[PDB]
Amino acid sequence: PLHSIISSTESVQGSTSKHEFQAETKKLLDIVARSLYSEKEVFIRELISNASDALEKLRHKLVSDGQALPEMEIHLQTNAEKGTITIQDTGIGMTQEELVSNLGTIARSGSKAFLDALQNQAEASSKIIGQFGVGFYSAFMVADRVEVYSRSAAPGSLGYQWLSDGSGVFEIAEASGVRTGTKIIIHLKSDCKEFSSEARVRDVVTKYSNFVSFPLYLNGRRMNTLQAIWMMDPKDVGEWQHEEFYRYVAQAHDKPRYTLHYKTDAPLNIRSIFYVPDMKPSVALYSRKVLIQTKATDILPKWLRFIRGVVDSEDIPLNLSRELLQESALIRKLRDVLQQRLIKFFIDQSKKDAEKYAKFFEDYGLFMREGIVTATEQEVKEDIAKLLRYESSALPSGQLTSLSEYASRMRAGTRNIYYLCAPNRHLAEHSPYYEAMKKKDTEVLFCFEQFDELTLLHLREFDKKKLISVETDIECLSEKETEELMAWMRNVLGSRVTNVKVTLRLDTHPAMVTVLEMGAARHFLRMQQLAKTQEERAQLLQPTLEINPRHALIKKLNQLRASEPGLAQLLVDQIYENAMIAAGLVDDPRAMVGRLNELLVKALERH
Amino acid sequence: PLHSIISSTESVQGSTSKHEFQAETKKLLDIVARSLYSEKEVFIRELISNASDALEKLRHKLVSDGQALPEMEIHLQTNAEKGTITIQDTGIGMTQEELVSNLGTIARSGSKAFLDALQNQAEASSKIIGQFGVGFYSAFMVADRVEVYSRSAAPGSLGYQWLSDGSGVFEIAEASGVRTGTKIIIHLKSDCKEFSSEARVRDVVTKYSNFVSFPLYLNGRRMNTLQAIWMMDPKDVGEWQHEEFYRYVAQAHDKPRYTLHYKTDAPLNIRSIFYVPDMKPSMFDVSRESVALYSRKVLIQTKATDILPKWLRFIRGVVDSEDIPLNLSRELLQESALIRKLRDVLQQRLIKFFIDQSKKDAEKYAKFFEDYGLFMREGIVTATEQEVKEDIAKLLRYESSALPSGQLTSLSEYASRMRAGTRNIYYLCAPNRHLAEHSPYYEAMKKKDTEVLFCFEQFDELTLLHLREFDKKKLISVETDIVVDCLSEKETEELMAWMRNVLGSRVTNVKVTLRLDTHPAMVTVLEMGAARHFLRMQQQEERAQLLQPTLEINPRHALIKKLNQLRASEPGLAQLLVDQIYENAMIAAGLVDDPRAMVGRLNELLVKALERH
Ligand SMILES: Nc1ncnc2c1ncn2[C@@H]1O[C@H](COP(=O)(O)OP(=O)(O)O)[C@@H](O)[C@H]1O
Ligand SMILES: Nc1ncnc2c1ncn2[C@@H]1O[C@H](COP(=O)(O)OP(=O)(O)O)[C@@H](O)[C@H]1O
Ligand code: BEF
Ligand code: BEF
Ligand SMILES: [K+]
Ligand SMILES: [K+]
Ligand SMILES: [Mg+2]
Ligand SMILES: [Mg+2]
Repeated sequence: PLHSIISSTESVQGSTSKHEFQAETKKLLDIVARSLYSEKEVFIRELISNASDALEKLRHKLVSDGQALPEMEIHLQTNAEKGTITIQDTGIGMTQEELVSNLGTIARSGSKAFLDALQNQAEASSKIIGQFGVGFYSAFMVADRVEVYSRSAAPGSLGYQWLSDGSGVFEIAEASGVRTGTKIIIHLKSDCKEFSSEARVRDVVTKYSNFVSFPLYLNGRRMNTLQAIWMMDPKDVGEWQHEEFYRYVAQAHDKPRYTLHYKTDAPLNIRSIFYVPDMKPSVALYSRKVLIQTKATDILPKWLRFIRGVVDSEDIPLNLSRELLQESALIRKLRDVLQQRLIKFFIDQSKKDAEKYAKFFEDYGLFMREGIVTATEQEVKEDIAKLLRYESSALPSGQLTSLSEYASRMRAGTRNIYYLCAPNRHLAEHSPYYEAMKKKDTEVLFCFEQFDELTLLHLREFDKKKLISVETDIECLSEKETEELMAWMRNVLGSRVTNVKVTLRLDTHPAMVTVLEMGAARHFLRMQQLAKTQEERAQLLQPTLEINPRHALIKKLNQLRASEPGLAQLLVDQIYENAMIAAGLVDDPRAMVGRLNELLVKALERH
Repeated sequence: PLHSIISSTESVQGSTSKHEFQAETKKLLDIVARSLYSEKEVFIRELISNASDALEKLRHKLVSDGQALPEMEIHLQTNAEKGTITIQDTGIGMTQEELVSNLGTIARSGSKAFLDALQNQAEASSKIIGQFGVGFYSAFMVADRVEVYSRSAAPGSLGYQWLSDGSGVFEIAEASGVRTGTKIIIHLKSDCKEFSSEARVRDVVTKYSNFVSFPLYLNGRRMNTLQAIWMMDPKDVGEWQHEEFYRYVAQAHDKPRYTLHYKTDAPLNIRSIFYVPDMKPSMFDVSRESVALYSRKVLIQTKATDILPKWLRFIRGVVDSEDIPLNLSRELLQESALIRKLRDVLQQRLIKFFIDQSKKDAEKYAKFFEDYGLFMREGIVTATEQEVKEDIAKLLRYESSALPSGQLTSLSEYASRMRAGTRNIYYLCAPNRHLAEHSPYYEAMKKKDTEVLFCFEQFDELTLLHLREFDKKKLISVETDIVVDCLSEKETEELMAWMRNVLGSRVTNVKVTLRLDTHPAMVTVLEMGAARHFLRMQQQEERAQLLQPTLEINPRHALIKKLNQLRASEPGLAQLLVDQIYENAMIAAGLVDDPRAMVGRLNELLVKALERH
């Protein structure tokens, strides 16, 4: 049962001390270089972020002083022979005291102090990336020594020399000839020589620092060519740049069928763009124009992973390793806002273009169905349910109707939605269960796509209306001649056809097959891959065949019954298969090829 | 315009000055309590791990001298009305000096010192979890006031008081009435009061701390119920015990049909167990987008990023590994160099395990392949390395025409009895073996005498194309082999060219075939495997311009012989049967996609075919 020793017998009887928490660097450097960042090559990304922050600070200072704006760029150099990578910027610069304060202290960031000493939050607060003060020390996991050439931009400041080796001790000195800005020299480790190649650095910049506000040069060439098209006015940016941007973030070659540029910032300063791929069967998270994660399976729901684009926000909380704070107290609100906006955007797409949405729905229908089944809160399913499209029995085939518009013509007296899950419309329009509903003027929705039954059962409600399935409710031949025509038909097709009746709704089809077990009809369709032997499928399904006396084939069978008994049996077996093919019960007519070939040879014997 | 500002004009001018790296206490605490752990619920997990480490230290200390071992017990106490949670253990305990050295100094812990003091790294090195020294500070995320009582288990130690509000300043005093072990009092924040409920603590602990090496009690109630059966000898754990552990990780009420208890040490300290569910996987579940990572019996909750191969997502289990590196947030280092070796090693072991099961119980493996065979097909298609493709190919099972029905053969044994004179493997796709025997492709293939594989499941044909090679033998389908490799000439030639006149909009070239015996016609495609896949998933004039169907007829067949008199007796009916013959050959290829109009033309043809009877 319960056995606990919890008690409050402890008492305070000593003298209290007052001393600060101790904080050394021997273990902090080891943690940063061994157990801080999940992946190795993020160190030059952090260096580029620091350079961009310095350039932004210098630009703010220059525009505050109201003077000219000189050149400001980030230059990347990599010597393959020397095995070193050089990054140099022309930012504000750092003095002796500034170097000691920032570089020599763990987590002490001058960017945060600059932000606190800004007091406007509109000029350059959003462009400052550095917030933790540990970005620079990421270079110690790949370098045995780091050389920094930093000089402040003040009119009279002198350069300084900074040395370190990652062992918790740094030897700062004085340097001459250092130009304005900061120059960092990194000597790669023996095991980390892979960063000495230009291609790797180019890949890193394209992955992470491809949207830096300032020009970036690697060995003297500029390759950004992407000025953060999501940060400007959606009206200003054209549709031509959307295709090029989509092909980059999604790593695809097709075009986006839809373009949603969301910029309204209710919960957070969200600047996101969403694309829908054309290729029918993933969003890259950004923060202050710096990539966070390529996959980002948290900001968006799983069922919305089919879209592509980026989500950039300048106020989301980031982890120490510059990764998203998963499932934070505020991130969950972002997912609901993004899901609601995308759902609303999709609804507006259907109204403005029904045909385009129908093509879109038939391409990503499984994604919408996946969300409803996997959704937890009921009202969330209602918004996704509005995206579903179904064809009703009261409207001609080929046009899809939404669930919301289905209730528009629904009677006030009726309170439950009727849906039928069938492989195709031919079986649904002829099933006796639908005929029971067809007696009244009510309409029933038809579900054809796979997993529709699971989605409808999981949804269980729409617009305060209970979801209930129909299955859970429960010129012409003479009459005398047609009577014995079926009697012989049930002999040859006793195992397959349960019974044959009279049909007056066949314009040009000699027969149709109809089923009373649409639930088991999908079982018949699902057995087209495993164990579809002819001698077995008849018993598991047991369908009924309907024929019309107004067709030539049915009329012709009267004389062939007695004149050519051998041909009569084969022809009836052929016409029964044709009904299944027309009704869609068989995925492919491969089995009927064997008997059809042997039928035509004797059908033209006199010819 | 290549311009750069990189140069070497910089040079040293002055002399170096002695300096040492420093750290900001307030910023470090703020970062730890605000931007270190994604989940605010992991502070109790970190404190439980610390308590377990302390208990392990006490156990090692009291077995080193070989005296009586005291009881091991850990308490998780929560007060809803007070909004506080109490964590008490019976660990080694900390004196004032130990408290100021460990608690008062950021990132340094006695666990690393204890590990270095082992001098053996064989007794308690596998049970120590704390390695970063910042686990305790995770409590400040939800606590604005931390009260700690601790005292060492030394013979004559005294209790102490430890208070900290997370502001970087902590006060230490001497406390009376404290017993052996460390007791921690956490005062929850106003906005972080959700952790004051029993259910929250219970579900977080069951998420993170199921397999603690020592008993854990929530308000005096034991809540472990598991003993981490993946640690001891695999023969020690029984078959029934596997099911009990299966019901937790798999979150299902069924039983595992397979069990792979993997314990290797040469490439990595791996103690992993994998279960194969006995139930058929759900189609909806398969279309949606596995194993649980464990380190020192502590969950890493890194199920994402596919640590396990995607085609192996159908198995459930845990992968315990103590030598893997973790970041500060106690999470897996994503895209690490060492973690990629874990995926390759596990994949090879799982592939070998499935091969052994097939050789052990062939009948049982046949049912397993009929259920989870789609995963193997997907993996070969999605594989980026060629060598990986053949390894998964051993798990594929097919039946050939040589042996009777009911027995399945692997790709490896197929080449054993295959003739060594050709570097080709022949496979045929058909819904049934019976249909495969009577397929036109097999009939034309009967000229040669080689065994041919039969593919029945979906996407099986695409798997062979992606594999493209097995044991240095090419994979060529029957239809591919045909294209690459009585009626007189005068009567056949005029009919052969006449068909192209009416079938020009559908077919391109028609040739004579001497291999077909009981099939009027057949169609060959240069790349039929891609053609079938193109018209199946992604999907007449719009397709005939790219498909290029190379139809070919058999002069020996009666239908082709009958076309000679039919073309002359009534021109108006000959083209209808030719279209039907072309349609029949199209169906046998599997390239038919819209058979809605096929029945309409077929039924209409029979109207005037024999109406004079
Ligand atoms: N290239 C540079 N030019 C000027 N200052 C820099 C440069 N790189 C880093 N710094 C300074 O070093 C400090 C610490 O940066 P770092 O440790 O990389 O993390 P963070 O950028 O988050 O502060 C920052 O406050 C920044 O001002
Ligand atoms: N419940 C506890 N009992 C005894 N010692 C503890 C307890 N919790 C923490 N400690 C001590 O505090 C030190 C630092 O712990 P922590 O900051 O959690 O980092 P780590 O998890 O790496 O030990 C450890 O050396 C450990 O001895
Ligand atoms: F660049 Be630091 F990690 F904020
Ligand atoms: F548990 Be500590 F972060 F090593
Ligand atoms: K710093
Ligand atoms: K500590
Ligand atoms: Mg930074
Ligand atoms: Mg800890």
